[PDB]
Amino acid sequence: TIPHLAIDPFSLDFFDDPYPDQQTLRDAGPVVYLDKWNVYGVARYAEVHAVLNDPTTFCSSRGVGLSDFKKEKPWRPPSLILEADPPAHTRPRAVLSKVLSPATMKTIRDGFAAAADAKVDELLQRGCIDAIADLAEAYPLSVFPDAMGLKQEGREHLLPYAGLVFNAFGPPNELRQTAIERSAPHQAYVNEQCQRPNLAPGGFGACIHAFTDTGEITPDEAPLLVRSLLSAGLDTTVNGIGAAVYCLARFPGELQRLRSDPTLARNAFEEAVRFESPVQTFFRTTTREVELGGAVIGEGEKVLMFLGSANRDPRRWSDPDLYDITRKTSGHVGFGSGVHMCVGQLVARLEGEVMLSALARKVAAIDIDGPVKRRFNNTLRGLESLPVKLTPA
Ligand code: HEM
Ligand SMILES: CC(=O)Cc1ccc(C(=O)O)cc1
Ligand SMILES: [Cl-]
Repeated sequence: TIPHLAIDPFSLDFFDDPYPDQQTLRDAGPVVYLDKWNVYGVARYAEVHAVLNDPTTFCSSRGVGLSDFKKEKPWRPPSLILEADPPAHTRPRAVLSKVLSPATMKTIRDGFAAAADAKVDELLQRGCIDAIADLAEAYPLSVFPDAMGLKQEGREHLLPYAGLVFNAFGPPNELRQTAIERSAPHQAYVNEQCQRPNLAPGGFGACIHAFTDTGEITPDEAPLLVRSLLSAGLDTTVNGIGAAVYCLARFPGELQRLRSDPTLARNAFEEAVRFESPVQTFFRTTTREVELGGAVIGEGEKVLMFLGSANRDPRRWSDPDLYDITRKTSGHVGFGSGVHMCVGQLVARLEGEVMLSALARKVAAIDIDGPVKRRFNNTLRGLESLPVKLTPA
């Protein structure tokens, strides 16, 4: 009753061009079985959204990667928010929610916007730059580590650690084994920076520790919550901003609409999140026998959600393969959905908005003028190099 497919969603060929395989995954049925990894898969919007909003059946406490925490030991201590279910998830979620709250955005916006405007002006003086190294990575590195309150020493470990984190959600393929092997130096740095003495007062890290006074988290939980932000707060925005620039480079008509109305910056970034879905997939584990799309899934089964496929499902989106900065993007699952929806989504959107604002006001054209190279990761979709020429407005 359930179609069995041999597609490896974590193969380089899949990363290189996943859209044909994603349609095959959607059209095969509402629920598929991937024989390559012995997991169930859902690629349509309806089922993906349903699974995300059914946390008591499709839990996260057994890991959101392929590995089942009930069967294998996690490569690192489990995340207190991402890899937990209610009610354990609730209070740590509230702390991060308050640390990264709307009120908090008010304190960082001006600095974040200034850094974006300055970076775009700097890149315009160069002309031909790498939109990844010089923009997608440079800007987040210039604002987020400081917003966390991190020291200068050791920041070179931040992106390597993130790449490891997101590769480790995948199956035990070469990408994951290479990332976990000899990762101790990255882990030692991050875990050290998670301790209260190493976080500058006023930053996200210190603010997390400050919440230990309230009873919402204990002092020994605060380092693991800081670890969450250090795991998810940087690499995500790199591929998010990189996706937006990549879209603007490929759709000149949409860059021109953005130029004509810079207030579309925020929704231009949101559409890029839908269009590219920098976070491609996550797993859930069934806590009981459950019927999904006419298929009966047993207990303790892994279920792979194709967030990117769901964001391009023609059953839900008109012209899903078109970048449209005025699209009504509400309902896309690029940030998740339900109790686990991205708690850092205001930080991501703030970075994306202010960078696209800067481009909208300062740049007239973005032309790809060099070899484009894709960056392969079991969970993240993004580019390794994006040579572009920036024409000043
Ligand atoms: C474009 C940028 C980003 C994207 C596309 C993204 C995507 C996501 C997604 C899809 C989830 C759901 C995970 C799941 O359902 O298992 C999630 C959760 C989470 N994200 Fe984001 N994220 C981004 C940026 C950030 C930032 C900037 C931060 C922190 C500063 C962050 C921190 C977190 C945390 C802590 C969670 C766990 C939430 C929970 O389990 O309740 N992310 N993110
Ligand atoms: C896209 C994204 O943020 C996924 C993610 C979320 C939380 C954590 C964590 O360490 O708690 C790690 C990864
Ligand atoms: Cl770690």
